[PDB]
Amino acid sequence: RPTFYRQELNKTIWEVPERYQNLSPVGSGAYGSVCAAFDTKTGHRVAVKKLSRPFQSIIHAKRTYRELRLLKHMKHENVIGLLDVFTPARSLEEFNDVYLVTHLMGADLNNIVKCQKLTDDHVQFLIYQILRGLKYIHSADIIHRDLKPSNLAVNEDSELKILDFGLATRWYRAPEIMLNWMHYNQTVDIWSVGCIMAELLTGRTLFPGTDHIDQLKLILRLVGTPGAELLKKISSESARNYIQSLAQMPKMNFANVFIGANPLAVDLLEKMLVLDSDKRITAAQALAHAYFAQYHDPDDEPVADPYDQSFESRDLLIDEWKSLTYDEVISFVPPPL
Repeated sequence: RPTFYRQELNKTIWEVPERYQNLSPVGSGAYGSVCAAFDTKTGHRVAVKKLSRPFQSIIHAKRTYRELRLLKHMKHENVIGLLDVFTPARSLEEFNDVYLVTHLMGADLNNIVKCQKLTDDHVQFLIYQILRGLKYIHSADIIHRDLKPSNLAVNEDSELKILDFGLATRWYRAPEIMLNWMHYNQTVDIWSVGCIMAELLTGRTLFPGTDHIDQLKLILRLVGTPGAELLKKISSESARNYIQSLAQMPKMNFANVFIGANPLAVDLLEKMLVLDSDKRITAAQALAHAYFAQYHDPDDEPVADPYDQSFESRDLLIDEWKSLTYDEVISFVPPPL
């Protein structure tokens, strides 16, 4: 249906619907190159990403499909959504290029945290929105695994969206995935949320480790060494023995570490930053914590539709991966705006 027009930007052809005007490069990452544009239909500024060599191998073809499937599925106020996806190809035989369109995201959360204490009311609202987003994501059996301030967009009204899905810094990474304990669940992302919240409250990174070793030491300084209960849940003897080497450390009183902070905030942090992922608070549980009393509404914290991930275990040829992606592109329907 739409008319396409072609132009040179950077060192390649961009061929996009005429609704998108005034394209100008903003950057280019490992996966794709990104242009800002003006959408004349909706009247918004947008980001147009052209994927790089999406079907170069089976690894990359499966990656393209995986990401497109997830981006299409995610429909929630606190999670990046897909405005449009298109190809200039008029058939599968001519299919090569894939373009993703999203809202032009403003500053990330680091920009807001200029090494200063945010007000408690500000922290409440930001952390509420992250957890609300995570509840949705986790309900689709997805784990982020690399949640950090730079993966969080915030606009002028303090409205927050989670930018990536985890398809530089280890400061926010849960220890059970650092140390390869093979004892983890979705609460790996909750650890990250705890690190982010603490930083927002103090203005300082909670565990600024210089390397893997120093990271662990800093963590155990605050939360204490693992108890026998957790030791026997860790599978590998290497990880088990490595923990048994380090000397015993008491769990610290968080109220002394976060002096002056809302006592409800301290209590939530204590539930977030525990080593045993079987005892770590989940997103749904954290939303019901008294800290978020003013924001919490169970009927306005939705879960995702069931998410079919059976493709992960299939072994297909490269043309099949490309064919499946093509299907997802041409059958795309914009969200009801």
